[PDB]
Amino acid sequence: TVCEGDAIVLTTTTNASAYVWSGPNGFSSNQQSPTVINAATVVDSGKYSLYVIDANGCRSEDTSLQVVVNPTPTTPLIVSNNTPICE
Amino acid sequence: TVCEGDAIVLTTTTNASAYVWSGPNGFSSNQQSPTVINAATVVDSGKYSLYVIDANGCRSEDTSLQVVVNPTPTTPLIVSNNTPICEGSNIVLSANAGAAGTTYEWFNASNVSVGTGQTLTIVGATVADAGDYYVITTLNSCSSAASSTTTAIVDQVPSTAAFAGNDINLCNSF
Repeated sequence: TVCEGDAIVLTTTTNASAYVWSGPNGFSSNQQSPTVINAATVVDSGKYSLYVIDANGCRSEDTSLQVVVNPTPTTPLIVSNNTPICE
Repeated sequence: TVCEGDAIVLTTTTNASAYVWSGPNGFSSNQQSPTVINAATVVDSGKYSLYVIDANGCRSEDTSLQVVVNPTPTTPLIVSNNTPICEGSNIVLSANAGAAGTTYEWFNASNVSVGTGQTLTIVGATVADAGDYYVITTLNSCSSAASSTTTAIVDQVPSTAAFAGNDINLCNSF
């Protein structure tokens, strides 16, 4: 779970002959450590998945990670300004 | 259905050996979750389709999604500016007519609503009603950029009384 504008990092720790990653915004990678989304936005929310190809070419089961990106609040306005006052 | 400038997200939920997506602006993808159109425009309107290739290479039937992008209204103009008024008078500002169905909302200098319609009337206006006004044009849940800012002028009745000097009395002079 990250705030909008922060980075989304999805990497794995196991060894593989190949990795296969897939996600919500067309995210795709084949490396132990995929390119990081440096300034994530709300479209990056969702389910990401990864399965590992071993040394002899076999494909283990699908696992997953859920990513949540919290939207930036809007810029506030100061509306009331009871400013012209005496000490 | 989205407003122009918003994002179009077309993803599926089923598993596949491959996906095939196609759409109106040359849109194409083979992933469960295609790259999102982050700021869609009117050319993105239309019929999008997707069919799924299974594990053994067979192709299921075509299904579809209709996407509608509502255009941004034009930036409104303030045309009439009955602004040079004395306190107690009404301020009358009026926006140019837009597309049929256009909703007009007026905003104060402080960015708060002051009323709706092509013509904004502030009745019994006072000095606090003087200053910046702008117009927002709304259509089909889309809103355009604010109009050029105009200003109301509310004059105060001054406290100074008229006063002439004393009488002039002349001998043989015009």
